[PDB]
Amino acid sequence: MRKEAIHHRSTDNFAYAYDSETLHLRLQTKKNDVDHVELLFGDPYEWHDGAWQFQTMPMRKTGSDGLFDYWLAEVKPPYRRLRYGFVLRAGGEKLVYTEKGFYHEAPSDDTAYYFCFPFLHRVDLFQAPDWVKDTVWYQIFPERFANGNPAISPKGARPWGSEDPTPTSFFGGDLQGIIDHLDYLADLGITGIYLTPIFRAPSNHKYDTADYFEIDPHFGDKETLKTLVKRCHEKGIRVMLDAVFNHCGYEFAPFQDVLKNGAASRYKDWFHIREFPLQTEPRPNYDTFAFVPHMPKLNTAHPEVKRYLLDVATYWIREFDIDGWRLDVANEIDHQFWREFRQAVKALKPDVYILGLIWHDAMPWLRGDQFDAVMNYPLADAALRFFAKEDMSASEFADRLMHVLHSYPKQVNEAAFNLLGSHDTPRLLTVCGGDVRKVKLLFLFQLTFTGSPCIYYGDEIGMTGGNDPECRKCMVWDPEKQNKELYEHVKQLIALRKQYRALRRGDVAFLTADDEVNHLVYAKTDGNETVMIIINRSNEAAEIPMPIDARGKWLVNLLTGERFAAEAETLCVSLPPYGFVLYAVESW
Amino acid sequence: MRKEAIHHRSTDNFAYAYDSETLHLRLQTKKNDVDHVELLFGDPYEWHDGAWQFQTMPMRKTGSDGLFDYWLAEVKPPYRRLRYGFVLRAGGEKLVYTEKGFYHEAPSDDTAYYFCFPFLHRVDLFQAPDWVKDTVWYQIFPERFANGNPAISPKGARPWGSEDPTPTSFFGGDLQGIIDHLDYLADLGITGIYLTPIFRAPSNHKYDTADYFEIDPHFGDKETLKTLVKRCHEKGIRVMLDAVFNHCGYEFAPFQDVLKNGAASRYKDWFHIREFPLQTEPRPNYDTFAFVPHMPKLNTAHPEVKRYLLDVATYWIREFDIDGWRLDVANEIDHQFWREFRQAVKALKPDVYILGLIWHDAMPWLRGDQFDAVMNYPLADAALRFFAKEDMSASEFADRLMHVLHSYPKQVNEAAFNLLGSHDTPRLLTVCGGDVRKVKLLFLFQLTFTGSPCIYYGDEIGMTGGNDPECRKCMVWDPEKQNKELYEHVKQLIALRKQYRALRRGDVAFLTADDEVNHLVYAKTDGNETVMIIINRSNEAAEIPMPIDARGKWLVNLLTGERFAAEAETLCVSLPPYGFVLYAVESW
Ligand SMILES: OC[C@H]1O[C@@H]2O[C@H]3[C@H](O)[C@@H](O)[C@@H](O[C@H]4[C@H](O)[C@@H](O)[C@@H](O[C@H]5[C@H](O)[C@@H](O)[C@@H](O[C@H]6[C@H](O)[C@@H](O)[C@@H](O[C@H]7[C@H](O)[C@@H](O)[C@@H](O[C@H]8[C@H](O)[C@@H](O)[C@@H](O[C@H]1[C@H](O)[C@H]2O)O[C@@H]8CO)O[C@@H]7CO)O[C@@H]6CO)O[C@@H]5CO)O[C@@H]4CO)O[C@@H]3CO
Ligand SMILES: OC[C@H]1O[C@@H]2O[C@H]3[C@H](O)[C@@H](O)[C@@H](O[C@H]4[C@H](O)[C@@H](O)[C@@H](O[C@H]5[C@H](O)[C@@H](O)[C@@H](O[C@H]6[C@H](O)[C@@H](O)[C@@H](O[C@H]7[C@H](O)[C@@H](O)[C@@H](O[C@H]8[C@H](O)[C@@H](O)[C@@H](O[C@H]1[C@H](O)[C@H]2O)O[C@@H]8CO)O[C@@H]7CO)O[C@@H]6CO)O[C@@H]5CO)O[C@@H]4CO)O[C@@H]3CO
Repeated sequence: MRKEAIHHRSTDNFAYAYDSETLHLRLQTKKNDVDHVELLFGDPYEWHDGAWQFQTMPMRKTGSDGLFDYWLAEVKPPYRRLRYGFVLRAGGEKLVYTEKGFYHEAPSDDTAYYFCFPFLHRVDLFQAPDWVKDTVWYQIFPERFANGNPAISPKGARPWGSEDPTPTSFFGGDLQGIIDHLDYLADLGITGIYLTPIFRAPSNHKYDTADYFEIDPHFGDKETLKTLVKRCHEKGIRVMLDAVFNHCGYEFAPFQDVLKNGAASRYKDWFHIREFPLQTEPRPNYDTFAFVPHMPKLNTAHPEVKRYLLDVATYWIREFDIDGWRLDVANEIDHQFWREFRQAVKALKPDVYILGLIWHDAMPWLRGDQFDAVMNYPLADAALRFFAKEDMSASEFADRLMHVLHSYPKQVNEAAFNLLGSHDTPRLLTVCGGDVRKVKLLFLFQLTFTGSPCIYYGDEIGMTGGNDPECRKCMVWDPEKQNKELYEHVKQLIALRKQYRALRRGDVAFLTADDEVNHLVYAKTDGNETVMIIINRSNEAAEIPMPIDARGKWLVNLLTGERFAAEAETLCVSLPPYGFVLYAVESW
Repeated sequence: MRKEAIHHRSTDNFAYAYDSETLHLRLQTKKNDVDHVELLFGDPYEWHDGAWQFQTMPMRKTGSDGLFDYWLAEVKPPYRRLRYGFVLRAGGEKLVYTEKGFYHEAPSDDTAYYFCFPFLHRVDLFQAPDWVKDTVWYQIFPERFANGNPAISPKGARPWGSEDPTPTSFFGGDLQGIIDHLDYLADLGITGIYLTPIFRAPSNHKYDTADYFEIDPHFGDKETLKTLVKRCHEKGIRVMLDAVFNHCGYEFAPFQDVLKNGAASRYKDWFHIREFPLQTEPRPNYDTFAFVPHMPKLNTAHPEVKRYLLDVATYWIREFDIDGWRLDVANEIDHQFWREFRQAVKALKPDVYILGLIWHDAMPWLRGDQFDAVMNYPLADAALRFFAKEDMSASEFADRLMHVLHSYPKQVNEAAFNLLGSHDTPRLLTVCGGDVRKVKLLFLFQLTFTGSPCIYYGDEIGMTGGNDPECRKCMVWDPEKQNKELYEHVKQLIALRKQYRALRRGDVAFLTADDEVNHLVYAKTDGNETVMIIINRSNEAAEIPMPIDARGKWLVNLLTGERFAAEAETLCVSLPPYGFVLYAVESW
């Protein structure tokens, strides 16, 4: 029984509080290295006969990547506090893993041997807005969406052409447009929209922001905005704006003032500047986004900058009653700042969803003191890799997913922002090579996977385009020109997720086979509710055997409707090329 | 090459900023499973040819416990950002470890694959006061040290037998006393006293706290303290106090109130009470320390308490200028409180040492937003295990030591509070079975290890006594009944640590052999200063071999002065049973 692979710490994804009463303890072991494993536990002060009184329940296997197996244990400390150790019987061997080491028998003279989860506090608890767990997001890069009132800038008219429209010049979008095609959304079934930056700024993309307190005229005015939110909410649609706090635009008052005066400027400390005769020759002598001079890094550490932002952050939550902030390049800001940020925001509107943009691992932020969630990129990479480019197998895929899933605490996932693409990556279609078939499978997986899914304005009606700035083509409002089949597909799937909690709140369970390198089958569960998903990611007709739960009564096809009685041990499911099917199991 | 054992995550002890411009990256791998390992790094936005421009430097093995070896990479990231990966070689096998997985060749099409340490913000940087690293702590339990002005309570005056007195009832210790024996301390060499709780409370010990704003009379008064404090500083001695916040006393005003009113009392929320007919029958129906009725837990979540306690914390820092708070049962309070706590305090007096009392793994609190350090109880467990009880071998010791050490970020250990005993643990001497020899070995080890050591009043003159309240015998001031040899021993060892930088803030390195069970040989290094310690943990004269570095010119005995030319491969050192020797290796 290899020990180099047995691991647990009482922190982050291994030990945490799920709710204000239940603790979650995850243990890591090698793949099939250990048969069973029990959670040995008890309240830290429950002593008797000079020996620590303790009881022991058993942990279940909740999945495994390509190396480890993961064990979960759900427990409620009688007296809000607990000490704990692990007991793993693998074959004839029997170990007891403790913070102090491995012992052939459970020490009982002292608690010191065991890991400890002090007090389960409700305040330290991690709780993200319960609603995002049920919404379906739709991102709409304002500029290229719909032209309502022509309070637009002077240049190019809708659809430059069939291919390649878009260099780095405007088409004239605007908030009004969104308000107008607001019926479209409500029909597609979405419940939340996320607008990319919209504050007074020089580009078609509002990231090189100029004034955070003013909405870009080319988009609208306070009136226009509060109306968009009114209509939205009115229909049950939430709104999340884009918070660009890591850096500011070149036209930002204070930064401009820094050149007007140099070392003199009353705003030097608002940025990070080394050399003062600001020269951008080889490259900026001050910290800028990547190396983009026209985008200097703010100084979230400075006292003022902090209050400038903090006010902004709250300004819109109070002035327009928005529903959340997409924090841009969030990972490049001091956690302290985010701590104050969350406090300011959450003190005004608890329900404000605080989504951050972090590409890599985000444990450091999702401790419950900073972000509500983060863009689940590691997931996207996988989905595309599997369905689009067909690089990894179904198991490799299943593995990569199990792995990420287990690197955060349970609830951290339930609020994750799962997207497949955005305004920075190649349109979902083109990445599939125009094989809509694939695109539908991507939507399926994503719309039938717990988290908080988001759709990029063009993808549902089959919009094609390469990388930036191609993914940003003007939304197609020509009935004839948009793929209604893809649209109906997403529509029904969205409404499907809408009435099958399992699909949006349950846990995944891959019944993977290291043999069916192209057959992927997983099931979502929530109490009684169980939905089975089968996918033949093959270019040939396949026959995939599906495990029918013994306890099943009925078996319904969420697509076809046909509802037949389950009966055999298994159900060989026949599917066409790149085909799929959703089955809802029963109980009686 | 076992992958189940390799591990790293960008966070905690694995990836942290050491200082303003330095990052430490640790890699975990199986013991001896890997020959070499190179840190593959580079800036996130550094590009050319569409290929990410990254470079490589090699990591050094910083030691290993029982199951893993450990690697450290000290990198100075320019522009402060970094995306990085590891490259571990072996018997021809060459693997590339990235957050995204294992590859036989470092990917270069996109940084997404690599681990990431975003920005190296200064404000999030962990910085515990600096002096604590350069001090040795003497801890005194007020009620049993020295008796000055007898404003003492009415009870037994001084001892009876050599170990008889002490049941759970007074003797007359008081602050004046501490003052009247400074010379003793000043002479011993200690430079910081940490004294048990001294606030109005009806108990020989003062955790039963009844008023956090008044010095229990029996010890003295406001004026007395200002003196102790005024004088200590004068002598170069710092003062730390015991903050008892996890719970209050039974005679605590606010709790008293709640006793006669219950559902009424303005203070109903100040604590934790389920059923309101407040009863201490089979056991409290309200949250209390362990199950100690007269010690109810506080609500550090409640707005008033928080303001109350935060003021207490600040009070004794303004009015008496103390240098450090000892936070008792700290692990049972919600981190948020410890964050506000740290701010209030540090804001008033940066040098305030905020030491928490956490037994188990204290990572969650050592992120830099809460405690400055914690009681190194894991290392105390090892020491005793090895020297006194003599269970584990020199290897098992050297391992546990490497394990606890590698589980925190370097600068966290530097400020760790290294104690060997308290008023809760049995006296070394008795734990050594009365073998003063072992004892001196403990002191030797303790005063040779990096951290901030703390001697327990009495242990220097070799007092005796087992568990509570044995370890609380009145202090022996009779020159006749106090081991002058031990005192004089600890004294020159302290004076040694004070003059050999390596001994106090350097790195440890065990050269112990696996077949060795009684010979402990280790070196403390810091720059060109190198101190070698040889310990014969055997009741029998021994000959231990000690390697000498090539460059070594001299080799000086620290407690003999004897100095001799290096010139040799090894130096067989002969020691008497339970012997020890400190060598300073001068080298041109
Ligand atoms: O304010 C409370 C307390 O806080 C501090 O104590 C901390 C200490 O600094 C840490 O080192 C640590 O201790 C852990 C301990 O070392 C472990 O061994 C384990 O302890 C278990 C015991 O081994 C086990 O035997 C049993 O304990 C039973 C006792 O044996 C039994 O006698 C009785 O307990 C009575 C005490 O013995 C008695 O002294 C008295 O306690 C009061 C103290 O005398 C007084 O100084 C003060 O305590 C401080 C302490 O000084 C700080 O250093 O308040 C005490 C409260 O009255 O009365 C007790 C009456 O019940 O019953 C116990 C079973 O309940 O069980 C323990 C289980 O914990 O784990 C320890 C936890 O880490 O942590 C402590 C804070 O917990
Ligand atoms: O003004 C600059 C920029 O502003 C806007 O950009 C913002 C963007 O819209 C936001 O979404 C966010 O960006 C975050 C993004 O959401 C995350 O997904 C992520 O990005 C990672 C990349 O996805 C990943 O591929 C890798 O990227 C590396 C590339 O692979 C590598 O080829 C190279 O990049 C070069 C580009 O390929 C090249 O085209 C060129 O890029 C320029 C754009 O074409 C140009 O339009 C403009 O960008 C605007 C953008 O359009 C606005 O919407 O300037 C770009 C720079 O010249 O040059 C690149 C070399 O610099 O290098 C990258 C890595 O350096 O890793 C990344 C990081 O994980 O994180 C994004 C935040 O980092 O914020 C931006 C900025 O506000």
